Amino acid sequence: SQKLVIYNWGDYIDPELLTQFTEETGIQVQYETFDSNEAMYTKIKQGGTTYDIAIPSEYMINKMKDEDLLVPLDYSKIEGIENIGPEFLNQSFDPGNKFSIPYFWGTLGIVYNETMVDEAPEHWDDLWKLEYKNSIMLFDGAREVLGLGLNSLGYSLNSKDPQQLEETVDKLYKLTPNIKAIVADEMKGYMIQNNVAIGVTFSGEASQMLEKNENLRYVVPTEASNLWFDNMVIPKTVKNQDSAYAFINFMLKPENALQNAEYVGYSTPNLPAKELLPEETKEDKAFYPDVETMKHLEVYEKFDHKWTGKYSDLFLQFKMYRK
Ligand SMILES: [Ca+2]
Ligand SMILES: [Ca+2]
Ligand SMILES: [Ca+2]
Ligand SMILES: [Ca+2]
Ligand SMILES: [Cl-]
Repeated sequence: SQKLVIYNWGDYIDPELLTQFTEETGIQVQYETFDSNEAMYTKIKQGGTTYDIAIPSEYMINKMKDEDLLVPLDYSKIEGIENIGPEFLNQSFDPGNKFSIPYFWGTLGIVYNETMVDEAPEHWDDLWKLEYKNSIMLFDGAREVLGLGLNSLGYSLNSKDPQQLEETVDKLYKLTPNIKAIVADEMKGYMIQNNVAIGVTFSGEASQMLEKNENLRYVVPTEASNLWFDNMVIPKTVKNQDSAYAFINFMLKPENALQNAEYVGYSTPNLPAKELLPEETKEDKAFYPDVETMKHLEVYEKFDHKWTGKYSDLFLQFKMYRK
């Protein structure tokens, strides 16, 4: 009775891959979904539910490894780690990939309606252009908004320099004539229905919007942006360790990573898989940006209570000025 309990985001695997996995290995899959970071964390932390594989965001890997909730991966049981691009490994949230392996990755950027703008935006500063009066929706998050302001000034999105942060808030005030609203998930409706020209959001969200409206495009500012990852981990409540490693190995096979990327539509970290994608997909710099753009990306740093609070307060200052 070999089995595997997987805990993943909803709509985040090609279901046919689960069927292939079971047929090929004999391992049955008990599939469980979550749809927010917080819901996942609560069920893992509670400790009473067995999960063998989970697919957390980089933010949650930072949080869970510090609470000793993840099993350090046994690389002697892992096959195909060489298939993951070096640019996706040894990141700040999991140095040495002690606990995790990339599943999908992406960026923060700009989704725009080609028919509603003249020249396409290309850099964070383009959002400040006079032509974009009441035309932009911003992702509702302090790190995202303060980060793009920082980047627009040539500063790191992880800055802990008070003067840099003061300059960033002053710069964001000048963007207010162009901001229609600050929203999170609901941004997609406004873009899909052609109700707003530009939105700042993440590449997975953008990918989903683009599927529903042929006039939308996505760009990652080449100068700097945010890098995100969803990753495979083995929670400490694991009961089927052999099965967990089998699944990791299955998902590292380029043909499986390829099929998954085609189904979900997000950027694969599997380099051999990328080479086998359709030309139009592989060559799209919206989702497979160039080497220099990659080099300029930064993962969000885990801030202590002080700096989390400082960024939160600064974003509230910005929201006050929008009133
Ligand atoms: Ca989903
Ligand atoms: Ca569920
Ligand atoms: Ca296959
Ligand atoms: Ca005002
Ligand atoms: Cl393969």
